[PDB]
Amino acid sequence: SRLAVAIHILSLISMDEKTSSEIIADSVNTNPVVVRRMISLLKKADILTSRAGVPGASLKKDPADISLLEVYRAVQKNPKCPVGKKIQNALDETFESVQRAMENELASKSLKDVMN
Amino acid sequence: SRLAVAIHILSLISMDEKTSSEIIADSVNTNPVVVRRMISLLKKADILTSRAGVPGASLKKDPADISLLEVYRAVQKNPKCPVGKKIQNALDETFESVQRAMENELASKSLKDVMN
Repeated sequence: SRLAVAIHILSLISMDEKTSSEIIADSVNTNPVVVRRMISLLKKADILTSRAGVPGASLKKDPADISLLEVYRAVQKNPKCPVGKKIQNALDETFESVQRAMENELASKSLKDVMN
Repeated sequence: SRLAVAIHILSLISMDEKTSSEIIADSVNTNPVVVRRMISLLKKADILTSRAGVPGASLKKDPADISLLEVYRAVQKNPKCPVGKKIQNALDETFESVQRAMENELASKSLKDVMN
């Protein structure tokens, strides 16, 4: 999951130590292209602000105001018979109920919530 | 997801028409190895009983007594720094909260619930 990697990244950025992306990948023990990518997305989602002429970036807001769900989206990625299709629709909506559930927890926790 | 495929399969079996696995794959428009596999698992999970000398199989219980979660399980499949690991643990448990959530909806619906 990219969520986890996005979380480690954000955690370290929490400390706000002008930590470069490289160091983060090292510290996170992950490829630094992934890290930079994750970081462009997070910024694209305005979760992270950057201040060129300064390595890395930093939280646009406070960790207590950053939901995991909020993080998720930012890094978020037969049959033919008529009967089959029908059922398909049933299925389709259920997966939306479970989906909303998944999504509802992620909105319950905060970045701060994990950092402890 | 194998859950969906497992659901289509169970739905048709609902009708209990001595439907062979082949026909099911046809009807479901999926490979018949997958179907048979899914069907061995479902039986292994005693969701489906079989009566050799009869194509296909059938529900061991009533559709209203078959939770999707119940179906799910049957077909259910760095860092080095000390800080990283810590966070890992935080993450680990959260994913268990979301997980339980996912799992809690699947237990709310029934096979019958989708068949309508």
